[PDB]
Parts: sequence; C-alpha cells; structure tokens
Amino acid sequence: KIRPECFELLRVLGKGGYGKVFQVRKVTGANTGKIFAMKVLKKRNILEEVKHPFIVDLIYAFQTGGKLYLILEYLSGGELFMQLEREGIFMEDTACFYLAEISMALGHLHQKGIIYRDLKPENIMLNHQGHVKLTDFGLCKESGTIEYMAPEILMRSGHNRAVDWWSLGALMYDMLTGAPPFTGENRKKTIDKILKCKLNLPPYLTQEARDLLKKLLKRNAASRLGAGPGDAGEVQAHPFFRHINWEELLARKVEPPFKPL
Ligand SMILES: [Cl-]
Ligand SMILES: [Cl-]
Ligand SMILES: [Cl-]
Ligand SMILES: [Cl-]
Ligand SMILES: [Cl-]
Ligand SMILES: [Cl-]
Repeated sequence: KIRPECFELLRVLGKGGYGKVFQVRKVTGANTGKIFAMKVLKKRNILEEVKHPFIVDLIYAFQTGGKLYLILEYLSGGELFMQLEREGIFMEDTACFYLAEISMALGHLHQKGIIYRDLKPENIMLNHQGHVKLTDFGLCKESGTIEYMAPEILMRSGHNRAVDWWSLGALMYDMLTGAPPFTGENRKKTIDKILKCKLNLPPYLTQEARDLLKKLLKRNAASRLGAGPGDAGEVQAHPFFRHINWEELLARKVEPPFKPL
C-alpha cells in the first residue's frame, strides 16, 4: 500500500493554488530512496490519461481525508524562467527548441481535450535532460437558428484550443524580447492593453519570428494559428519551425540548449 507515511519531505517546491508541492524521498517499497514530487489537495484522472515525453508523469495517486496526494516525477531542471532571467533573452534557435517541444505537448493535450490556458514561463518545467515538461492541471478547462448569434459564441471562445496558441505567442514574445507583449502599470491597465492588442514588433526579430507572433498573437481566435482543425500542426508547419525534425524532437534526441550543470 501507499500512504503519506511512505514519503519523506526534503523541501517545499512550491506553494500553489490551494495546493502545496513537496520534494519527497520514498522510504518504503522497492523504489525506496527514489526522489519524487508530492502535490496535495485539502479536499488526477487527467494526469493518468496522458503519458507524454513533454508532460509530467504520474506515479502514484491516493486519497486520505481530507487530503489528496499526487506523486509525480521530480524534475531537476526546474523552471525555464530561471534560464530566462539568467540571461535576458533567448536566441531565436534556443527559443524555437523550447517552443517546439511545448507545441507537441499542447498538441497532445488538445487531442486529449485539455487546454492549458496559462503558459507563463513559471509554468514550464525541465527534466534532468533539460527538456520541457508541462506540469499544472488545476486551472485547465476540459473541453435554434445561428444567424444572429455572436461569433464568440459560435466558436466556443474562451474555452477552446485557440487560447493556448495565444499563450504560446506571448511566451515566444517574452523569450525573444525578455518582456511580455502587453504589460501595464497595473492589472486593470495591463488587461486593457491585452484587449486593445496593438502589437509592436521589435526590429531585431526575423521575418519568421515576426510572422509567427502576428499569427499567434492575434485577438480573433478563429484566425489565430493553431486555431484550426490542424491545431499544433498549423503552428509546426510555420517557417519558424522549418529546421525542427519532429521525430527527432519527440524522441528527445535533440540536444537541449541548456543542460542543467
Ligand atoms: Cl522523463
Ligand atoms: Cl540563432
Ligand atoms: Cl485518446
Ligand atoms: Cl476547439
Ligand atoms: Cl511586418
Ligand atoms: Cl478583431
């Protein structure tokens, strides 16, 4: 059997949304001495039904009143954000590799009916190898006559795949310029900027990067890249990604730009 007693807490990886995440060592079983991450709820199926190179594995799940425990694989690579702010801006190729891997993860989830919604650099994690792992699934949606119906209503706006694709653009923008596309003195001001969405592209970007951002970072979800029935396929086919060999990338046979230590 498996119980909270089975695990020893080395440290706290993060306080979360109504959830804490620990670094633990297994003190019991055949995997004793093995290192894991424990996520706890005060009061799952999603994670179990996905086994991807670019998505965090789930090893054990168990319930005790009033708490739910999730036992995930530990990622030494930690946040990609650390790498970001370490330098200031990723080179285009370095950005492309991370973005390419995320696209594959997003594509898988979408097939699985899952939308990330949030793609902050904080969200993205790396494994020992230094490859992308996508982690948090708490704030994640779970996807008569129409003539006078609003466009937004028709496309299930706000709760469709397109939202993720936007987030990817913002992430791409952040990686390339060191800053997010729309930023404000305050939240309300920042929100308004995002809504206005008058995109400004720095001169130093390549045609490929600029074109992709314009396509990803566009307010109308329907016209957004990856918005389509193709999904990640549309984005992957973009000239930005021309160099990537997807089979190789999927295999994690492509050397990561940064290998932790
Ligand atoms: Cl792995
Ligand atoms: Cl380069
Ligand atoms: Cl399936
Ligand atoms: Cl959809
Ligand atoms: Cl242009
Ligand atoms: Cl518009």
